[PDB]
Amino acid sequence: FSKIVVGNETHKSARNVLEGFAKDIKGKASIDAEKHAYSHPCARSMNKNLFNLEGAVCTNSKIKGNEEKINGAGACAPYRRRHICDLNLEHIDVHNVQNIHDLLGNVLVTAKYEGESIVEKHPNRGSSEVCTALARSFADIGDIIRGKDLYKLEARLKTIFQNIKNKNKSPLDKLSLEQVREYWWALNREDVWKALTCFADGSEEYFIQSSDKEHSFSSEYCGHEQGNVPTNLDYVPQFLRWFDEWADDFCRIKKIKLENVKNACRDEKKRKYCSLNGFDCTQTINECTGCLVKCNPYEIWLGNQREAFRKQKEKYENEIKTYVHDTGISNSNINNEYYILKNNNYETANEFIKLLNEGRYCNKDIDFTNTNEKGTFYRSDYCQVCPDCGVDYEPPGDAKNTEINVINSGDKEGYIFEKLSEFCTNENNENGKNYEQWKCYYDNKKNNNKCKMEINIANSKLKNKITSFDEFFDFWVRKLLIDTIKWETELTYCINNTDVTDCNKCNKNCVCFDKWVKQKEDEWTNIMKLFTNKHDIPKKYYLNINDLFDSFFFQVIYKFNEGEAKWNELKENLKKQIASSKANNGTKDSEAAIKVLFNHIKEIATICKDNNTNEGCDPDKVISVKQIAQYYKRIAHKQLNERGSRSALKGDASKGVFLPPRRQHMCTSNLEHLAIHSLLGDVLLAAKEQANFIKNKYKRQKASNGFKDKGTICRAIRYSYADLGDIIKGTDLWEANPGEKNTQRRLKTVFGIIKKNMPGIKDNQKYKDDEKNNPPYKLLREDWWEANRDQVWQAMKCAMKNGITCGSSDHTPLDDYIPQKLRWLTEWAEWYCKAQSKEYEKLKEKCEKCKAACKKYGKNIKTWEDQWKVISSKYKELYKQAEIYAGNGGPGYDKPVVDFLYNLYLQNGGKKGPTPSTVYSTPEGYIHQ
Repeated sequence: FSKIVVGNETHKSARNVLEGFAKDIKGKASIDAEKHAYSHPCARSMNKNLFNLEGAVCTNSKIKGNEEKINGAGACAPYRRRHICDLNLEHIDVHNVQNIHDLLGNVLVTAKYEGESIVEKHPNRGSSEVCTALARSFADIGDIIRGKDLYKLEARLKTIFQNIKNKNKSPLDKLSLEQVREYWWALNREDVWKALTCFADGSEEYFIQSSDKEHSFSSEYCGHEQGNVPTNLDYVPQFLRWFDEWADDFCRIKKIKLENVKNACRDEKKRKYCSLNGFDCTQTINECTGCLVKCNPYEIWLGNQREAFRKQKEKYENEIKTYVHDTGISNSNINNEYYILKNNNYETANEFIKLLNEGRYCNKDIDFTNTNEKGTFYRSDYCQVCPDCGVDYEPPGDAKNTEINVINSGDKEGYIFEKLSEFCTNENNENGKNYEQWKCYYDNKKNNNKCKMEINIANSKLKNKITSFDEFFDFWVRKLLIDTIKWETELTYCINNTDVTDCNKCNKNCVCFDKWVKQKEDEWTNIMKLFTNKHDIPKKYYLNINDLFDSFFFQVIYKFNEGEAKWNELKENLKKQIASSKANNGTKDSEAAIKVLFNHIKEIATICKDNNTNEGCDPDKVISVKQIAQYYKRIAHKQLNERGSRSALKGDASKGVFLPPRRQHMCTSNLEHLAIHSLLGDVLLAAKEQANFIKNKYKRQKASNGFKDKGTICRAIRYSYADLGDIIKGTDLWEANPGEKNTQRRLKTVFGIIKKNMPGIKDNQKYKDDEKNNPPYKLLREDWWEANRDQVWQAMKCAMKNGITCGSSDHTPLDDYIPQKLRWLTEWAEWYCKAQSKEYEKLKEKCEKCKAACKKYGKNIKTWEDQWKVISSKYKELYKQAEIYAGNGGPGYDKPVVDFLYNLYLQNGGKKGPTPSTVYSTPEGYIHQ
């Protein structure tokens, strides 16, 4: 080795300035810590190298210190952080670690293995890059140890340090726990460093760019044999270091991906001049698919990095306010060992970014302050549509001459929602910029098939466009595949449990998506109207293009390994159908592949909307019971994706305590009237019948004279739906009833049958608890419901479509997630209010005779109030149980009710304790909003 590589021609060198500034705090830390001088892991990433071309992780569930707020507080973790050989740290027990040397044993061992992993995986040497990575790792090791790591072990480590602190009070009795941890680290930095650098070439030296003229180098093997740690990064706040490491990954990856794109799109040799969408421009009038295959994930990757960058930039400013202005409390329960850089004028994110720009890999066409058009974020000049030049029709009589409505998403930038705009905003702008109206003169006897634009709303500056129908079709399909990926990819954020606060942005995005899906289904139908007269599409317009769909999209499925198993299921379903075509050139294969793609995208739109309902959006402040229900639903969704498969459990019916008065009249006779399919059939039947029963109960009470309150009927339908789901799940309150018992008897019978007969679930260890569940088959039934609950709701609203509508025209109520005891308390309170109102008016309508009526009134009201007192008492006890668990961190730190109330409590002001009374601390908590 002993070579000179990895560029780095210029200075500024943010790593080195931050590494240097830290020397003064290091010196301080060294002295005060001395005052107290007295006192396989890689298996998880064994096959992962450090330089894989992946973006940063901006996930709130993994990274601490990212406010659930919209558009800010980012601290996106680097690839390396995610792959640290820390399984041996996870296995640290409080019981086992007693001594300061026990901590060192575990840390030093981890450092030796981490060291080997980092150096062995690097195709480098001849540069400081390998030891730079070790220094970055060293600092994260210290952050983990010290409890300052943004990325249950932390609690164990704190417990261990508390035990050390408590066992050896002197001299540590003068210290906070944080000081004890910091000093332990400071005292042993050298041993940890030496362990980390054990695996190194002699030619490797840790290097600091103190200035463009002053160059400081460590001893042979990056200081392994040196009397000091050559690096001060551990002191550098993790947020700052992550921002710097992030820039190196961005710099490096962008350059690699960009070179791959350039080869894919343009080459003077052989006159290759490809467009963004996979077309050969200025060609003679196949190969350019490769341009599309690489531009698509490239643009997406840059968009994700753009967001990561911007969110971190905002966090920088927030950190500055916290420690630079330092007003009032200013988040005092933290130890950053002083911002310091305030006096080096790094109060402005832009000053910091200029410093950061000269990282290892951007140090030479990247400018991180260039937020203008065509900045580092903008996609290659090559990833654009060629404007009809590189280096311009007549109806066959009455032969299927039809005009199709076309929504053209266009090509501009990422963020499909904003791109669509108008379309997403409303139906009023369907005749807007993205609307195209095409008249396709398509014959099945002649090949003189052309499509013309009737109107241009985005093409108004262009000559009227006329194109061949087969190309038209190709374009339409090509865009559907591209748009599919972009919608699905961008909405991945919304699908995967977006905490509890970002409702308005996803609600708007999910609704646009579904409108878009319906629009595409209609476009598909309108295209098929030209061919369904025969159901034999001439080969020119049949497959040939849809066939080549696997030329792209499939070639990107493995790249976008974000959907994991779900994308594997899609690929398999489409693969089977396309394989049919490959084996047989013609056979209704095209239509089938498109139907598969639509069923997939429709399912996502349903899932998206259902996890972002209108009732879950915001109207200490009061948080609605519906917002917590949305939370539990998001959990159920995630659990199903991990446990089983929606495709495995979703059926198709075309193929197969004081009890509320509504429940007292619920139908269990649907059973008296593809095991999952047979079950779905029986359920949908019950759903429609009960909805019809309720309508009739209140049809007789629809005289529009004191009967104008639509809420009675809406609520009855929603409560019935929720109770039905609980029956299906098999988790209810109503026992000792033959109707209910027979229902549960058959329900446990069918699910056992489902487990044994149906595929996939036939043999999953995940589900091999049903025979020992309480109730039996609880797990499978809950997942079945999660998979089939929308179909059930749809049946009920269909039954009621010609009656009084119930809230929103779309989405499904979250009421099946709200625990039944809480649903019944709410219902009874409303029932009592109505019952009491009726007695009141009779009394007022009714001198001695009114006094007698008053006594009768009081008896009826009292009866209802006493029943209420009993249930409200139970509420209070379950609420207190939630406080009891919360005071110890929560459950494991009516129980589902308790679990529900626990999360509601915390959202409304309670705190996860190792008297914050709020709105839901009382049974009356639903009254004053």
